[PDB]
Amino acid sequence: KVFGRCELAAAMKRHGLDNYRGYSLGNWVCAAKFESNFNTQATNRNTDGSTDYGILQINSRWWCNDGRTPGSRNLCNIPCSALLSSDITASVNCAKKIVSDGNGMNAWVAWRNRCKGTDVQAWIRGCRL
Ligand SMILES: [Cl-]
Ligand SMILES: [Cl-]
Ligand SMILES: [Cl-]
Ligand SMILES: [Cl-]
Ligand code: NA
Ligand SMILES: [Pt+2]
Repeated sequence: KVFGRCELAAAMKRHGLDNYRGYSLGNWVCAAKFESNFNTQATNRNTDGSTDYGILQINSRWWCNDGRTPGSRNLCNIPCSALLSSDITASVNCAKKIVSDGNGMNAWVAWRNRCKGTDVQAWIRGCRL
């Protein structure tokens, strides 16, 4: 599923991401934009052989099991394929764990490079939330 910008903000709100660990909804929308372009099916291989999965590009190196990332952890206790569902619950639950782990949203390289410090409110501008 390819979300619309306000559709995704509403889904993230509904699953309690809005202001989670102090990050406004627009941070999370912006991160999704630049990670996945709002596409729940997005997958990208990393140079280290890990893969990033879903709307938030959660990495098999630490967070989900894909059975092909040697030496990796599965700290969200889920198959990476659960992170590609049209329903964002699993991605949200896992993102909550990631963002709680000490480095906040900087874990998302696209957030750090393209969202951090910008007018992230623009991302939920005009949305009926
Ligand atoms: Cl915001
Ligand atoms: Cl593995
Ligand atoms: Cl959803
Ligand atoms: Cl923080
Ligand atoms: Na893994
Ligand atoms: Pt939820």
